[PDB]
Amino acid sequence: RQRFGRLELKRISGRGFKNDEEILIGNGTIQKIGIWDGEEEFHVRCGECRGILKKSQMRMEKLLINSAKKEDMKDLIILCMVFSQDTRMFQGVRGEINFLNRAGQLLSPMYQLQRYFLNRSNDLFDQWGYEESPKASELHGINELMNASDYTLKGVVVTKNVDHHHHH
Repeated sequence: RQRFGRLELKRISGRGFKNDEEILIGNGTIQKIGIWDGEEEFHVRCGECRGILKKSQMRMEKLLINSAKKEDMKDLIILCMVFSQDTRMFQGVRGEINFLNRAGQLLSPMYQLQRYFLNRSNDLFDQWGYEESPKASELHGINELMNASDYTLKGVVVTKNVDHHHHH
């Protein structure tokens, strides 16, 4: 298990291997970041929102989450985008990411990005792209407002809250 801010992750599959890399991000600066390599899958959680994340090097491939309070859905999605180190996420930054922690030090790059995008999600979602929603019965698409929609944030899908076995 591990934590990335409010995000909690449990490995489902794959191996965790990290290499330091220099990354030119969207504001024209170079950041030194431990980049994860390899296909990995995780159980993910933020508040009451849970999901499954599938990713590879600097690429969020698929994110399946459940319906929950909208603030927890949105934070889960953003944190997963940042945690996945997706290239679209790096390209979304504008101006300086020079936030200080409570000790007067600069946050490290991954935490700069977490802080930047949690509070400026439209910069992320605009670079992320939208695709047609899935039309597999159990899944629906989700838009920037965390509403069910005919289009969806690319690679993101949501399960419906259904009483499958008629428990009531």
